[PDB]
Amino acid sequence: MQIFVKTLTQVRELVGGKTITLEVEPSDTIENVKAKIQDKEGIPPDQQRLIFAGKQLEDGRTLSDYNIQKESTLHLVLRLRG
Repeated sequence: MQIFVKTLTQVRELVGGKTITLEVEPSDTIENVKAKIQDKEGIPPDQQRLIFAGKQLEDGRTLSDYNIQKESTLHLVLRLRG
């Protein structure tokens, strides 16, 4: 099962960038997914937030809990911890 991850349109419109493809499973947690993004892009999961269908995803839940299926697109955004 592959899913797509990209930044917001307005971010891409200004600075560009690519859509990342992740090899995932239905039972993968959101923290699993952020780690795969970390492995790919080096971005710390603590500063990552994922969005599907407008709503924020929480770490303990699985992809199947949010009905994220094959070829779904998630949006990735920054969250600074301070």
